[PDB]
Amino acid sequence: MIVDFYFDFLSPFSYLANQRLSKLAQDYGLTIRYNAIDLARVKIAIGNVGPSNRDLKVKLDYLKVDLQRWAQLYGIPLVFPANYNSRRMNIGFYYSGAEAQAAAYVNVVFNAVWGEGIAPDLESLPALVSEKLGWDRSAFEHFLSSNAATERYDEQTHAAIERKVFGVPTMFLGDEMWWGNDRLFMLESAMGRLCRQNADLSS
Amino acid sequence: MIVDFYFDFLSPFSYLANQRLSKLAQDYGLTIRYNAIDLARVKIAIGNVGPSNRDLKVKLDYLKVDLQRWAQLYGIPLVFPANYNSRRMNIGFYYSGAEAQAAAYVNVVFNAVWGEGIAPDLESLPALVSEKLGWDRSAFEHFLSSNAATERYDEQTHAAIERKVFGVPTMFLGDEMWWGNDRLFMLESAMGRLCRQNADLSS
Ligand SMILES: N[C@@H](CCC(=O)N[C@@H](CS)C(=O)NCC(=O)O)C(=O)O
Ligand SMILES: N[C@@H](CCC(=O)N[C@@H](CS)C(=O)NCC(=O)O)C(=O)O
Ligand SMILES: O=C(O)C(=O)/C=C\c1ccccc1O
Ligand SMILES: O=C(O)C(=O)/C=C\c1ccccc1O
Repeated sequence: MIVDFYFDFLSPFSYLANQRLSKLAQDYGLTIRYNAIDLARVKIAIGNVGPSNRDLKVKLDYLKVDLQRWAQLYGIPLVFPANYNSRRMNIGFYYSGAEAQAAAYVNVVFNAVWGEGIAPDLESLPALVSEKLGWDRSAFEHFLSSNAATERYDEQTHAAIERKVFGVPTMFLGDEMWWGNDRLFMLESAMGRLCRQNADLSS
Repeated sequence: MIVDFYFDFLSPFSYLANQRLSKLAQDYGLTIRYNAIDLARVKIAIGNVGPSNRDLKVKLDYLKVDLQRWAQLYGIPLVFPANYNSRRMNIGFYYSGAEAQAAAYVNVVFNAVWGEGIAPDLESLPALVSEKLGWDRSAFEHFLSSNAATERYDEQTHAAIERKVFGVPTMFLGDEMWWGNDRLFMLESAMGRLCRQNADLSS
């Protein structure tokens, strides 16, 4: 069974969605196709150009409580990094090869940025992540600055916009799209239905 | 047990939150304090001045699916009215006296506007609602245009802004605030905890 998952490492809701999806992948063997995209570009594309939630103090005060609530529900830490400069790490996703390595990348970077609150533009973060994944630090850093890497990122963000993605985390299963970690229960129900039909418990 | 509920009849998420809260009120006798407020004013107050979700076609296309999903979950119709001009009906809430009459007003107006898709500024809607509630149509319509009615509305919206309400539906229980029909599960859990402690099942 395949879910397409769209995220931007600047998003704490994406951090939560990624933890929950990864546990479905590990516990139930669900297949996730990962897509790192530019939330900024996708917003601009649909004309969503007002102030961001991050720039609206009263709303941000609440969302920080909401985020701690879900973190507690999921039994994980959630710590705000010093900035939302996620471009380099988003691009770095496209170095990953196989499913297992793409998932490991996404989990290591999310845990570093939103689990530990490490700035996503920290200059040593590519090396720290390379060590964890057993990658060649220098090859990885060279990839991060390559024209091809930015092209791959641009391509995927474009494909997301074509698919009517307007925010993150967004998940597709078949023709159904859900936006939000708080919609994963709907994805989980859709998944159960498809499991039952494929088991002939349901027509 | 008392929940403060903040809503604007223009909000379909508020329509959903109201259906779920009303069923808690009827099934479990939870006490709801209702507050009709001006979502527009509360947004402006916190600097949330970009385009609204209603003006962003790609996002609105998705939210209409989200809204049908929840409507199906709750076993209720949800039909978009022709406009979001909720001021008159919001003001009309402050005609209501007791809890039972305030709840009946809110349920009748929500069901008319978002259950049936009746324009909230329809000129005959005050009379239709008056008939349903056994009110004096003319007294009700006179109240709707009164300076006092607008003052009461302005007062409550102000009190909401002071309480750091930035959107609707918003629910408070004690010092905890949740925004969204999709957060009522958290309110329900908080409510269960308080029931258990008061039953001495939990410290
Ligand atoms: N209710 C959410 C909201 C997710 C959300 O606010 N995502 C942000 C990025 S973290 C977003 O896509 N903003 C774009 C928008 O609001 O249209 C959930 O619980 O995940
Ligand atoms: N995730 C929500 C969202 C509720 C929502 O989008 N509310 C609108 C009015 S219907 C709002 O308060 N907008 C203000 C904002 O986004 O800050 C829920 O499921 O109820
Ligand atoms: O770029 C954005 O639009 C944005 O607000 C992302 C950051 C965010 C969203 C929601 C809650 C907290 C937070 O930092
Ligand atoms: O006034 C607003 O800000 C607004 O978008 C309210 C309307 C709304 C919100 C979310 C989904 C559909 C919808 O009509």
